[PDB]
Order: sequence, then C-alpha cells, then structure tokens
Amino acid sequence: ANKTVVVTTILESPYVMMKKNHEMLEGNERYEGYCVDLAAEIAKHCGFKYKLTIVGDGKYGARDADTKIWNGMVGELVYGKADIAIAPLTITLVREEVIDFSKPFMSLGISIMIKKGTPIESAEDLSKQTEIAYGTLDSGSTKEFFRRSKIAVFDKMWTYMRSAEPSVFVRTTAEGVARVRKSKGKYAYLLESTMNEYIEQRKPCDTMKVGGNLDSKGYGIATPKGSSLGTPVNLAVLKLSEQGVLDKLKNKWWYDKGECG
Amino acid sequence: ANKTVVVTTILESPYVMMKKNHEMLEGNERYEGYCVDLAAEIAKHCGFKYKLTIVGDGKYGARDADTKIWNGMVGELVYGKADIAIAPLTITLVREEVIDFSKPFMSLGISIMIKKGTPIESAEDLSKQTEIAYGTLDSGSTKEFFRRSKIAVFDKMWTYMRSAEPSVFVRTTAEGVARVRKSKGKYAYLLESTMNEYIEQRKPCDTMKVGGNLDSKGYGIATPKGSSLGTPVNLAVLKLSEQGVLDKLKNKWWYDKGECG
Ligand SMILES: CCNCc1cn(CC(=O)Nc2sc3c(c2C(N)=O)CCCC3)nc1C(F)(F)F
Ligand SMILES: N[C@@H](CCC(=O)O)C(=O)O
Ligand SMILES: N[C@@H](CCC(=O)O)C(=O)O
Repeated sequence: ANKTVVVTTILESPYVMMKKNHEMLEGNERYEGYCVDLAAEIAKHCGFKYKLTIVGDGKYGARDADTKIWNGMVGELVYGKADIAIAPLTITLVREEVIDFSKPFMSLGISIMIKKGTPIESAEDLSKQTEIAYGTLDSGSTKEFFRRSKIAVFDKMWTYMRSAEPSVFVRTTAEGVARVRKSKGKYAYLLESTMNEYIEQRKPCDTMKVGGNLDSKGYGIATPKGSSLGTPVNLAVLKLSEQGVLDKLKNKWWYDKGECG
Repeated sequence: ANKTVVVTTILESPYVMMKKNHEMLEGNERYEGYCVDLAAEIAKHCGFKYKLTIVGDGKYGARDADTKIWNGMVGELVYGKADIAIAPLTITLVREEVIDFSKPFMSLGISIMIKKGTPIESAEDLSKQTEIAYGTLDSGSTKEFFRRSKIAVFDKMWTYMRSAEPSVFVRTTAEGVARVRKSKGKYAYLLESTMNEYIEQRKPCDTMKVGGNLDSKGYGIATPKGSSLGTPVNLAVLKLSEQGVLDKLKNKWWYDKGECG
C-alpha cells in the first residue's frame, strides 16, 4: 500500500538550492532547482507523495576501502534511510552494483574550470606543468575516474594530485569554485561539464570551461536494488525526456539563469 | 547451461559494414565496424560465444498500429529469434516497455544533414520554407519523434513531412544520404548526429551537419525482457566505458576513418 517517498538529495546549484527565504518555509517549499522540479514531475507521473531531505554528510557516495561502508546519498539508499535519490548522481559501475539507476536524465563529461586568463587549454596542458595546481571533489565519481584511470595523461594527473601539498581536493563544488576564483589563476578545478557550464554564466563571471570533455556519462535517478519504484521511475524519465520536459527544465535553470550576457 | 548467443544487428556505417571481400569470409569475419568490435568486447566480458546475424527486413523496430506487430531488430528480440541486439538502437519509452536496454554506450541527438551550400542553419529554417524538401528514415525513432512531438516547430515539420509529395521518407540511411547528394540542395535529411558526423568525413565530402541537436538520447544494447543476459551485458557496458574502450572505438571508427582532411 502506497506511502510517502523519502527522497535523498544534495545542495548543488542549480539542481537543489535553498531559497533565500527558506527560514520562512516548510517542507519541500524550502528548496528550488532543476532536481526539485524533476522530483515534482516524477512524483506526478508515478502517482506518489514525497519528502525532500538533504543528505546529512553532504556527500555523493563512495565506499571506504577499509570498512566497506558507503557514505553520501548512495549510503542512504544502501542502508535504507531513503527510498530514491534525485540528484546529479553519476552512473558508475561500482554504484550500479549496489543501487538501481534509471536511464540518464542528463548527460555530462568531466571538464576543466579555470580562472579567466589561465594559460591552460586541456588536460594535457595541466599534466605537463607545475605552476598551476589542480584537483577534484572528495567522495565523487570524478576523483574515482582519475584514481582508477590507466590512460597515460590521467594516470599522470592522478599521481600528481594524490600527493600534492597542500591538498588539491575539496569537500564541496562551492569550495572548488571559490578556490579557482581566489587563487589568481594558480588553481584549476576538475568538475562535471553541467556544473561548469552553470557557474560560467553566474556572477562574477570570472571562470571558464576549457578543452573537450575527458569522458562521457550521465546522471540517473537511483533507487535501492530491487525497489518497486525502479520501473515506474525509469519510464517516467523516458516519457519526460520524450515530452520535451527535460529540455524545458535545462533551459529554465541554465540558460534563463545566465547573468553573464 | 551456457550456449551460443544469437546477436541481431543492422548494416549501418560505421557500426556494421560488410568487408569488401565478404564473399571470401565466413561467420562473424564477414563484418567489421564499431558494433562488431563492441560485440567482441561484450562477449569476452560476459564469457559467451556468439553469432552475428543481419536482421532480415533491414529495419530498426516499430510496432504496426493495426496488427500491433513489431518489425526490425526489436521484433527479432520480442518474438524470440535473437538473444541480444548490438546496434545503433535508440532507447525509447515504447521500446523500453517490450525490451530491456543496457545503459547507453553512445550518446546522440537528431540532427540535420544538408548538401554543402544549402541555405538552412536550423530546424526553424526548414519549417519556414518550402523549396527545400526534408524527411527521415522509415521504421525508426526519428520518424516517431516528429510524429509524436507537440512542440510547435517539430509539429509543423511533421505536418509537412507526412503529406509531402513525393514521399520524403526513405528506407535506409544510405538512401537518405544519396538523396541529399543527388538532389542539388533541394533535400535535407534528418538523422542521428553520430551517423551525420561519420558521413560528413567520408568522400565525396559534400554534406554537412548544421544547427544544434533537436533532442538528446542514447543507444543501448537490447535483450528480451527478463533475459539472464541483461545484467552482465549492462555491467560490461559500464566497465568498457570506464576502461576507456568505448572512446578508443569511437576514435577508431570515426576520427581514424576521416577522408575529408
Ligand atoms: C531519456 C533521456 N535521454 C537522455 C539520454 C542521454 N543518453 C546518452 C548518455 O547520457 N550518455 C551516456 S550515459 C552513460 C554512458 C554514456 C555514453 N557512453 O554515452 C556510459 C556509462 C553509463 C552512463 N542516453 C539517454 C537515454 F536516456 F535515452 F538513454
Ligand atoms: N556527480 C558526481 C559528483 C561530482 C564530481 O565528482 O565531480 C558524483 O555522483 O559523484
Ligand atoms: N537509431 C534509430 C534509427 C535511425 C533514425 O531513426 O534516425 C532507431 O533505433 O530507430
């Protein structure tokens, strides 16, 4: 019998953002963004009621090599704290084994963010020099991509990054963006193209995406392995895609939100 | 107990192509291309033996509105003639209901092919004029996209296309490409970006992709609903993606095959 779905998500612009007057608001009304709108459309199309909740540790999901314990939104699904994750959650082999993922609702690749005027055009450029530091988010698919890569240029990037001092790794996207902005061109941030493209068009308009994408992948809606929600959630994603709704929401939250001309 | 997998596919460059000396060859050796190489890697990674076979009717898959019968590669899976489809087979809602699809191994969008010098930059351009004819492949996801679209510009394109005389629809990609080349700029062909991008770089180098993509989707490996092959095939796709193998094969069959500079 039908009950209220607990949705795990993460504060990540423009996907889930606190409204500025959130202290004045209750429940799902506290939040706005692409994944908030998507949650509403999916809920509507699968006939369910839901509660948005921000993941407590503020992480996406990785497994600890010692304890084998999952953190982040992945751990919330794995250990039964949440029924579904609606977020910019990257589809990976390691995750697909422990949770179910819908077909992708958005595509992306790993990309490079620089302070405007930084003399770097590509990951090759980054790997061949030392003056400009570079790093990635902690507990995410981007860090794992570099850690497990056996491709020469990325292997070389990873060997640098893992022992660089001070740490090149950051805990949130906001913190990586802040570091690019405040490091006067001496730090480049490796992040997903979708996030990069949003920030590029936000004030103070001082960052830039450079070079091709390093890989090719997608975000999926994630459910615990074998949940009854998996099948209808997947069909809702395909239907919304085909109805043009996913493209409408991308325009709403990227193009319409552009503050840089 | 483990037996030889029947793989359904379609002749579509650069995915599956007859080797020029195919009369001299037997079995899987008759064929080359991206999907031939992918079939070999997936077979290797799931521990199975396989037989490549070209779909008899030469179609992708649509359901007849009268009889409700599926044709093409989709029908081969649905009616049990094949065990798996390894091809440029687009993930759609209607198909996902009757077959299982792996996560996407390649991304694409609907795009516009013109003879070089054709005064058309976009689907809006196409929809606002009459001198230049335009159409799509029969029995495919592109025709259905336009047929079912309620988006103004594509609705308008579809109303034209469905009653245009002579027919704007073609039976194979080769035939749509031939029509662009031989119609002196008076026909534009609507096809998937991946196919477009390949042809653009092939002699006689007289076509061109123009405008943004009309939509966003992917190709998946397809199995009959509930096949034991679904789960290991999906994990092989993610692993190959992550190992960089899918990117290596894209370069092999697109960039390395470029004859246009
Ligand atoms: C129904 C919404 N359609 C969006 C969509 C976008 N794609 C393609 C895509 O997002 N690309 C992905 S995602 C991804 C991979 C790849 C790839 N190699 O191209 C490899 C590893 C696993 C995750 N496909 C679709 C859709 F949903 F039709 F299938
Ligand atoms: N979307 C990523 C987080 C961002 C990143 O790693 O760059 C994940 O699911 O882990
Ligand atoms: N890949 C398409 C065929 C090509 C097209 O429709 O443009 C399909 O699966 O139907």
